[PDB]
Amino acid sequence: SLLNVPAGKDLPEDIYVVIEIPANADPIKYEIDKESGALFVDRFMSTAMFYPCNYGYINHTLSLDGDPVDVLVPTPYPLQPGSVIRCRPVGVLKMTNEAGEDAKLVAVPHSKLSKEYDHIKDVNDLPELLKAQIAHFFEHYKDLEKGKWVKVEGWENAEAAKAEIVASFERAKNK
Amino acid sequence: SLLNVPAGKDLPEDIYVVIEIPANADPIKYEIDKESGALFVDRFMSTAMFYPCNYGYINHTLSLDGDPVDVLVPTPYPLQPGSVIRCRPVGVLKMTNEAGEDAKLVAVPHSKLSKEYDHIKDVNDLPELLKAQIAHFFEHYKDLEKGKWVKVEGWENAEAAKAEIVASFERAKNK
Amino acid sequence: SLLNVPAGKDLPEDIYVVIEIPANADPIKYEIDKESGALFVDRFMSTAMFYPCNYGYINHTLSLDGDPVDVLVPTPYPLQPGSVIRCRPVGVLKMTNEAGEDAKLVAVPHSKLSKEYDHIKDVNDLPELLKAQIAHFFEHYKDLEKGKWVKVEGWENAEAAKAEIVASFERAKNK
Amino acid sequence: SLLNVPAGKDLPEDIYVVIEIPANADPIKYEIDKESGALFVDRFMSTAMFYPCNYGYINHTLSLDGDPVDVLVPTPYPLQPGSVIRCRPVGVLKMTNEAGEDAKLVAVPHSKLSKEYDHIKDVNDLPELLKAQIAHFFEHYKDLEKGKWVKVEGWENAEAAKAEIVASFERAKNK
Amino acid sequence: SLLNVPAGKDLPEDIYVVIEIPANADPIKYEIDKESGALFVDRFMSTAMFYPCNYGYINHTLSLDGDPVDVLVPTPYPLQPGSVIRCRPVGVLKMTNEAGEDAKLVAVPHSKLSKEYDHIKDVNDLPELLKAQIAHFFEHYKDLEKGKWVKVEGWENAEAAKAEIVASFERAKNK
Amino acid sequence: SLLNVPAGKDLPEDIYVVIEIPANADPIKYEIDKESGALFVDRFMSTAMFYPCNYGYINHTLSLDGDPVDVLVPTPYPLQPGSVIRCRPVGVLKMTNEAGEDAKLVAVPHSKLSKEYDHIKDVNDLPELLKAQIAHFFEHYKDLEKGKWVKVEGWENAEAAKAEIVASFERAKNK
Repeated sequence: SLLNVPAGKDLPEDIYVVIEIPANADPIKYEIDKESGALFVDRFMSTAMFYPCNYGYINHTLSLDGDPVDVLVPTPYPLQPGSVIRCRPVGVLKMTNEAGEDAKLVAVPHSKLSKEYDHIKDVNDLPELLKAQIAHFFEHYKDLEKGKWVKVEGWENAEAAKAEIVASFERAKNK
Repeated sequence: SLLNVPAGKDLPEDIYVVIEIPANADPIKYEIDKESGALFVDRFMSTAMFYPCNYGYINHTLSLDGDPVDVLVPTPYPLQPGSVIRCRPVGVLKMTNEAGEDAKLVAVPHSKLSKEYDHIKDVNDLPELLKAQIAHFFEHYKDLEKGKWVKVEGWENAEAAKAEIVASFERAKNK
Repeated sequence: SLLNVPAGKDLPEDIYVVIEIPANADPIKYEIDKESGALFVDRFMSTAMFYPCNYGYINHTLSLDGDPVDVLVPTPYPLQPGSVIRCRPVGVLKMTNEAGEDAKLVAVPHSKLSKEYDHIKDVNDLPELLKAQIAHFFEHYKDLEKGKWVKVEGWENAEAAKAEIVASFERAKNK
Repeated sequence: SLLNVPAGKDLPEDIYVVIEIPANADPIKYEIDKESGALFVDRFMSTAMFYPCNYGYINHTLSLDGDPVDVLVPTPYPLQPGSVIRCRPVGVLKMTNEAGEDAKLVAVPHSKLSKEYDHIKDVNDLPELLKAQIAHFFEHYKDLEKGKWVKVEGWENAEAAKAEIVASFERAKNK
Repeated sequence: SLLNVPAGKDLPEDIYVVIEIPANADPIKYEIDKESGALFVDRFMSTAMFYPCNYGYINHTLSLDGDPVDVLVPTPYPLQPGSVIRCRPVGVLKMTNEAGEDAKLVAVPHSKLSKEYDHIKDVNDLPELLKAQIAHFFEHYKDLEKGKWVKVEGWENAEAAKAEIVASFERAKNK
Repeated sequence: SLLNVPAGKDLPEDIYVVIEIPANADPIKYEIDKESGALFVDRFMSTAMFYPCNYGYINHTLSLDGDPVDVLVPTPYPLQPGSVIRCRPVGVLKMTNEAGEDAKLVAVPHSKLSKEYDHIKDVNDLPELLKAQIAHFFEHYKDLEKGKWVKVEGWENAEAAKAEIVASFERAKNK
């Protein structure tokens, strides 16, 4: 099952992200259910907005807000929902919604899948336009969602990204 | 697995439909296998016809013809094969093929995924064109299938739809 | 799971192929992981090339090179990653990479899915253009892959294809 | 403009078809307007049906029903609306709607675009399934169109197809 | 050419909209050039946003801001860039950018293309969600465009929509 | 028409490329016809290869081999056949086929469409992978084309690219 995917080969620099939502997809937000492992429809987003990158989670991790660390994963072509990609974390985008702190890591395909992301070691190496586009996306994608709201605190580095993976991996191994 | 998906949170008005065939897809008819839970090719349909809605089934249900209640689920964007959507039943389309009675429910996305279908409580609230299109589809999609044939008896209401879900859920819990 | 799919109903003439890569897809090479059964990204291919047919494997088989018999499966429309298709083997394309012998069978949809492939009994009945296109594909798709290289030895018949399925099925039942 | 496209290089065996509707497209019926040459929406078809082949017309031709000879053009990949393909006529499908006689030729890509259709010289060489699929399509695509109706008289040979191109080309050069 | 398309058959209730940008398309903003009639790239929008409807213009019209009346045209399936659709105006969305007043009409497919929009006579009959989605789109699609900015004044009725078509058609016939 | 598109606003650094083939498209090679301006099918390529970038030509230019300077134009999303993009030339890929010298320029979207390509001034600033992918493509896309063959001489700089645009623009204004 998707529930038995390792967190990574070598955490926190060598991790697996379970893809839930492909880059550039229609605006359906899917979630792996932690009970069945199946792909569930969470909602049909009301804005005319698309995820700017592939969107998923690291298995066996528990972020401060009670669920797995979310990850955005840029790729030359959109991935399949339910596929697992080997990645390297490179950066984190801090935000608050109406559940508190909810960081989104950014991680690039690992060098064994591809050499293309090898120049990207830290948050400053991501294209400006891509960072601006991502932030705008999480700023606005819920604008028409009555019970929901989001505030974007800003970008941090790969070491802040890694420390979140370790803290969330440890917290899953007790709680 | 897809085999451990509940029938619904609150049957028969609050159910889960396991998607097998997306709206507007190429004409490949897929089926979840009840042994592995994998998505199997059932056939390559010979007509130049597409499913007018997403097409799947309610798990843990057994309809008179020896398999799960089939459901059609209209959505603003096509869903992924193997995804689970939370829905409300709204209507039923009665038909006979060469296995007897084989109803197809129609159910709309539940209000928690979306407000868009909230005005649709019963069969009369579905667009005319959509009902006519669906009926035409099941009338004709097998026209070129030598061993197979279909007759479309007509539309019934949400209460007829719900009573089929309850009767099929009970029959799965003994047979 | 995909790990409990039978090898076929009646080997070697009646087999199941687990689809990993759809015909005409973006150039992402996916692999079912034999540990979780999930779909994993293996790499982002560097050539501007697409798989000319659907690409997968027969479960419960072990080819000389330490993994399941690979299969190419032509279909009127591209299949979904992780779907299982019932097929008949019709031919085999022999090649060496930097792991030795790595045949790729060709198999067509079985007559119960479709009548369209029924005229194809053996390797000579496949369109010339399709065989030439496939061979060119495996010749070149790795051209830009530093550690990797491929040589295409040529086409053999359905009986050579079947004997490989039997030898690989037997070898999985001991090793 | 599309209005200055020749009828063919060497009529009736070497012709140009102006594409209006791609194979496998959403069910929007487009028409080149003979006044502007622009692509106009003619209607949104109500059936869940797709054109089984690319659909267009031969320029400078006038069929008995007051407009250009319609052509269906099978191709390995769908064409762009408004593109011109060089073809060879191979067959004709006779029908009546509520304007009388309205044949649809079938023509395959000419050998200079492709060798793939070179084995198809006459109507008997087209796949059975394709002929059956096309006929079913024109039989039914208007079923839900109140003012409209279609009857399918059947298949004729390449020489009947060519004689229609010549008669329609001559009739355009007087009327 | 697209430059010789009439404004409508019977203005202002029966008009032609020249499509420039399909509903749900990648975020490339195209423009017909009034010199050649060709489709030109105007820019690659920086937001992760899609046009919620098809987007074009009425030919032979000049709006206060020095170019043709812009129109949004909802359709069951996305249209082709450069296609002409027959529509009925139903409503107008008023806004200011850094060129002043720049209304966008909404118009639905005319009854001869389709019966589906026949219930929509005025702005109040458009789905709420669709109006909210459109307004959000024009509010935000330029957020990352340095020299550009937009303010959304709100919705007006079909009679306000028609009077704009007449005033813009008259102004094109002198200026 | 597409025949009246200028060569550029300010040649050779500010040019218009007429798109013929979108990035990542099915393998149909289209050509604008210089007689009608329509999009013609030139052939259905036999390899399983896709154009790695959008592919078109500069109007009013005549390259040594008797037709317009060909251009490859990388873009965040694939363009429409027959659209015109404003670009800046950045590099040239020299090759011989069986008509002699047939350079392909590379040009990026001009800064007014987008800021994304602004860091790319010369051939060395294009991603390595992209240059390698393009060269591999023109090396191999004709491998199965009996009468045709291609040899790839290599990359030159923006000044070599510009001098070709000027020489080809001058040669069109006499010959």
